Amino acid sequence: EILIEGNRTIIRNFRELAKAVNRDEEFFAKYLLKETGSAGNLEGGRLILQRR
Repeated sequence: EILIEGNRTIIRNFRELAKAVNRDEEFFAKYLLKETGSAGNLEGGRLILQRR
């Protein structure tokens, strides 16, 4: 599910992500970041959050 290396973590949240895509999947992963604050990454199928 969630994996962290160095300072960036990728999450295989594709399920939600799929729904998200219809509503801007890209945008969603950003959300994860929004929630945290540090930095975020979005991929068409997986959501990634980058901690502080």
